[PDB]
Amino acid sequence: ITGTSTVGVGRGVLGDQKNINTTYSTYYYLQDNTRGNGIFTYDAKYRTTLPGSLWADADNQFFASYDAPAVDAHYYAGVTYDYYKNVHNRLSYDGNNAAIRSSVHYSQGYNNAFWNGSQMVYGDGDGQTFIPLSGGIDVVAHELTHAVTDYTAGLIYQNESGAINEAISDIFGTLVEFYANKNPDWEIGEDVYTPGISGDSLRSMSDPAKYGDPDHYSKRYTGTQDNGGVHINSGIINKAAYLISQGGTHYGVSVVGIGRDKLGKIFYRALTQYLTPTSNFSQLRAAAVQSATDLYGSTSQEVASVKQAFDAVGVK
Ligand SMILES: CC(C)[C@H](Cc1cn(Cc2ccc(C(=O)O)cc2)nn1)C(=O)N[C@@H](CCCCN)C(=O)O
Ligand SMILES: [Ca+2]
Ligand SMILES: [Ca+2]
Ligand SMILES: [Ca+2]
Ligand SMILES: [Ca+2]
Ligand SMILES: [Zn+2]
Repeated sequence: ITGTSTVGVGRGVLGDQKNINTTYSTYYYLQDNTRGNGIFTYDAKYRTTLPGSLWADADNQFFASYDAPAVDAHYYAGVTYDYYKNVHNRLSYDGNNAAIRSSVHYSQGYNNAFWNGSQMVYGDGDGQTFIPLSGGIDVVAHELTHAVTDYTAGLIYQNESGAINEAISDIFGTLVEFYANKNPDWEIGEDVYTPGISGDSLRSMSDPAKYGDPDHYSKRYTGTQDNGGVHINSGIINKAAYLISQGGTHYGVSVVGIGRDKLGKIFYRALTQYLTPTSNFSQLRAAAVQSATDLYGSTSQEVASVKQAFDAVGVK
């Protein structure tokens, strides 16, 4: 909508207060004009038609409980925008400042979130399994990273390329969480999963096995569920990425960690310059090696740590 840029205030899902960029034109809309061609958050109103109505509020204060998922969806899209711009020099998900749109209050008691090819969608959770999923910055960045991948490598959402697609989203979801630096970890979705159970999550990058995900190529799922297990076999890549950053010994294979930022530079480059829609695991290894090479030199620790990590998860 056409109107004047302003700043609203409200509370997110976890009860935290934050300012949000809005647009005024009779009502205050969740439209952020300070980032690229804009960040727009919508109300799906418990239904599934998308995107719904551009979020509208009479007084620019968003402290209702109904407001919280939109507050966080909107704010964390902005944070994720900032990560990609400041850290990888990338403008929005298409690299050309595409408008970022999100809808919240999708369906009823919907325990999930997703990128539908054109926008982010967030359920409110059933309240026991999940709380509104936009309360999770790793979730928000996971979903926007799916748009990044779709505009770059275009990894097909099936089998090994689909597992890579997933890992990429968990990896930058996590790097963005660290970036915001609020209770960061290598777990996914912990902030909005099972409010009544502390310490769990949907997936663990540091120890995928925690939730039954493989942490080695010899443990890969080869059935047809989950698109050929894209959320399952992603643990093999998540584990490699964790090792590259943090280091460790895994099934007897030692990795020297090079830290999060270099992990991020290497995988961003692999994603945007080498990976293709049908890249498999072994191809990912060669892309990451070439990326590390480009960035740090063939003889680097960096290159050597990337090899160690993939050796440790059995990917040659
Ligand atoms: C953290 C978050 C990003 C997420 C987690 C997620 C949510 N669900 C549903 C779900 C529902 C109930 C339980 C339970 O323990 O009772 C667990 C999981 N399964 N996985 C997830 O990974 N969602 C998918 C959804 C889009 C997938 C496209 N097919 C994705 O973004 O890849
Ligand atoms: Ca209000
Ligand atoms: Ca966290
Ligand atoms: Ca996390
Ligand atoms: Ca929990
Ligand atoms: Zn995903």
